[PDB]
Amino acid sequence: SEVVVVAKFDYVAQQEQELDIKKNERLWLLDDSKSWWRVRNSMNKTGFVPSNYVERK
Amino acid sequence: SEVVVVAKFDYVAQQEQELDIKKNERLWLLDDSKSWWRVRNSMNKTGFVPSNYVERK
Repeated sequence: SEVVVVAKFDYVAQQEQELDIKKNERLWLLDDSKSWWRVRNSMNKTGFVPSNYVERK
Repeated sequence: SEVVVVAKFDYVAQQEQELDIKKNERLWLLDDSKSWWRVRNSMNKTGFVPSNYVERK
């Protein structure tokens, strides 16, 4: 992308869709305009949707 | 999960790790303290990391 971020802390991925990162590692942020929530639907699929497209019931 | 969220708008998934949602669809929010960013590392591996574990370089 056009946005580089730096890991503040290590992160151990907990799922296949997550990424292991080390403190001080530089990464591409794929679209700064997009924060995601991990959600599960009524057909038992888990994935990501933009946080601003959903709201807490 | 037990935290219910409701789609404010339709969202057509752009990637297989995202979900298609329709306005008014109800989902469960998993990791409800967690917002995610999609990042790509120096080995061109892509995945989600918690948005609070990275900052703008």
